[PDB]
Amino acid sequence: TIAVTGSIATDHLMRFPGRFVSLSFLVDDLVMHRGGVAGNMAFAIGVLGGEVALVGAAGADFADYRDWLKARGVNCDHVLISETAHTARFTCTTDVDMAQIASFYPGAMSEARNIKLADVVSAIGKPELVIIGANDPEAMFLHTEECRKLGLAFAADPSQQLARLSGEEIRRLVNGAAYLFTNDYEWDLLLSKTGWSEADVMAQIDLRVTTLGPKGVDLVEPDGTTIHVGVVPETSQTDPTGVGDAFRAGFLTGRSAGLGLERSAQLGSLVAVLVLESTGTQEWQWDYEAAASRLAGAYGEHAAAEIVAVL
Amino acid sequence: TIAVTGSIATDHLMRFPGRFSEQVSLSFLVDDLVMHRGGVAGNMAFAIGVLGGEVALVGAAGADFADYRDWLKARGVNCDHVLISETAHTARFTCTTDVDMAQIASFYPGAMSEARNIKLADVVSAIGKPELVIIGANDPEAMFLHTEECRKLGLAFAADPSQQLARLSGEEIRRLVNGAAYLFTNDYEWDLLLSKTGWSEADVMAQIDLRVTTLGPKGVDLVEPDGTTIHVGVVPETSQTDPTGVGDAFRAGFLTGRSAGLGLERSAQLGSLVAVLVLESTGTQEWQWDYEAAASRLAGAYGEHAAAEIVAVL
Ligand SMILES: NC(=O)c1cn([C@@H]2O[C@H](CO)[C@@H](O)[C@H]2O)c2ncnc(N)c12
Ligand SMILES: NC(=O)c1cn([C@@H]2O[C@H](CO)[C@@H](O)[C@H]2O)c2ncnc(N)c12
Ligand code: NA
Ligand code: NA
Repeated sequence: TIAVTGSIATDHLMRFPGRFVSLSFLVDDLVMHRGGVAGNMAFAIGVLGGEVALVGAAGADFADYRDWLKARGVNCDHVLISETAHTARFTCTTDVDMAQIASFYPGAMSEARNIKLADVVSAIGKPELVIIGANDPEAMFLHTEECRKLGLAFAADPSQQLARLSGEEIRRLVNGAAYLFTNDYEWDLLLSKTGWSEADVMAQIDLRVTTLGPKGVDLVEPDGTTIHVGVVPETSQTDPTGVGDAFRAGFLTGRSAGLGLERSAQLGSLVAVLVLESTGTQEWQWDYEAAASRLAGAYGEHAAAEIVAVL
Repeated sequence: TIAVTGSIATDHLMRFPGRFSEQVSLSFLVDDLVMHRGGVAGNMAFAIGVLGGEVALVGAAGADFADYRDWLKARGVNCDHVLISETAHTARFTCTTDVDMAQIASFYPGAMSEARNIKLADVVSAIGKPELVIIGANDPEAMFLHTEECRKLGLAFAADPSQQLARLSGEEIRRLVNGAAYLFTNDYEWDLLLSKTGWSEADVMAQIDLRVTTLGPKGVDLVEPDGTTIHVGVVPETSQTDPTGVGDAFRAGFLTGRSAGLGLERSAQLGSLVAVLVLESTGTQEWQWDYEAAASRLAGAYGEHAAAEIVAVL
């Protein structure tokens, strides 16, 4: 079972038909969707048939979201429901170039620091992997300390909170990680803020995964072995929100089904492009045949057959 | 009766405890998020009603408007002529304000776009000819059609395009100005209006009865076509919090003063008071009217005579 920690949110997503003080953008689309990094990854892992538990804090409004997730197989037992605060809110405007200007209001997310992974362990067993996703900062640290304490394997996934964290806090999130997930800009920011070199980082983790936007993804091992996977090319780009989360979910679902690194990253790339081609982060659909087809088109029929075999 | 046309909205207002000046992929971690009644026509109707004026709100909202409607009617606002869309939701304004009161916002029109289906002749028939029609930021075609109708039916109007000025072409702007009893803008909007229209300052003043140009912390200018200029400094703030709706508040206070028979300077002084009260609250309609506090801050800024004269007509 994969335990996903991180934000649970409502995403308010708008489209500006232009290209990015007193800035006002006239937007021509406004939709509200289920969101949060842990929401998104738990949803995708559940849709692809993995065993997954969502671990984070939401508000009393979470009931409908809860049903949505449970219908896809997500265990939400260990979602903390705040007595007073509302579920976090992400407000984002995306332009023609897929550039984005956003605000994030934590709300109930800040109470995630009150969750003890020991309860989840006691309730479902030791997880195969804990994803330490963008969350209340103290929660991210405490979750990581607990994984180290209880000997749980974890993925450091501090994407959107990296800008908000100090160098020392980042360094405390990385050591011992089975995986480090970031995008290339975040990778450079992590090196800068931590002062670590590339080699210093790779000495502390089992694998670095660096997404590269349209240039795909690198999976880098501490001995320098590098797998580069190009994207599943898009046909109808619409909103980039949640593409990183989808990639991580697909990749980790593939790993949990026993696929190798390259095959797992190819599955991740497929889920990523499906989210890119949807507005909300959890609005994509899983279609076995469409999946087989686009995997084959990008990566070859053998790769596609192997991937769809484990789903 | 003052007829207020323009946007009706829900405002989603957030505070960034930083500076946008310091900043493709911008994310602001905000420490406040509140949802409030909004839209320029909503805001000006609300303020005019709170100050005791006769006012009708004329614009388009969604089926969710019922609570808002009650809110406005309890303050004296006639909402009979709000058009409720069968399908669209009330417009949504989403705004993040930084420490310096700078702002980054998105506006989703929704039902606002149906305002072009409103005919001021119906409102005239139902309440009589308005004393003044405020042509506030709205669906662009609605702004044009409302202005054409005011000219047709001989209604006195205020050109108040503010936030839509950036979205309108020069020709559309020129069509909104001619014949206006008032032109309201801020100083940046005034420069943009001259640029996009190509008009000179004199070309504009030849077509309107009065220019009102707000200047942020530098107060407001009221300029007549013969160059007569009244400068009114602000009521100085004590607790700056969110600038949303400060312009609407000033316009409401000023026009309520004019409707109560005050002169230009006294009306602008009342406007300045309502403006600072909104500056000092988060939502645009969250301010409170306190007779004594009003008298006091008017006197502090403008002198005891001005304050007594203003509070007399309220
Ligand atoms: N841009 C931000 O600051 C954030 C956006 N999200 C979520 O990240 C998801 C996309 O990965 C969206 O569904 C959002 O809810 C966040 N989650 C946690 N912390 C944050 N600072 C953000
Ligand atoms: N920034 C924008 O583009 C707009 C903001 N508002 C409203 O303007 C009010 C403040 O004057 C707020 O209550 C908003 O609902 C608007 N109303 C009409 N048109 C617009 N383009 C805007
Ligand atoms: Na998306
Ligand atoms: Na305000």
